[PDB]
Amino acid sequence: SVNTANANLSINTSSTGISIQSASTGLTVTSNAGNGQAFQHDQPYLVFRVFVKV
Amino acid sequence: SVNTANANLSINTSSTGISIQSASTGLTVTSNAGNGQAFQHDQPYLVFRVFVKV
Repeated sequence: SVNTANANLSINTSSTGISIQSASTGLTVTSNAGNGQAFQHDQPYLVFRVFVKV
Repeated sequence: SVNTANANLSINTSSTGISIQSASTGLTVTSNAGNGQAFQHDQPYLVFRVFVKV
């Protein structure tokens, strides 16, 4: 009878060569930035008085 | 006695089944864009002469 035995085997390392495709963040628009509140402006003025003739 | 020998062995290729987890681009705000200064504006404008009665 041929007695049982096992071949002495060992594997060596290798690099999978994995690769990554190109993707996108998917961002389509930034958030808003602005209130648009009422803004005060006055032209160069001088104050007078007005009298109606009677 | 049986003379030594080596088994006929071959390793088949296999994909590693790698998956890429989710991530964010990491940025939160853009850069300052506007430039603040004053510009000139005047309403519809006509000149007169002012005489004070003395």
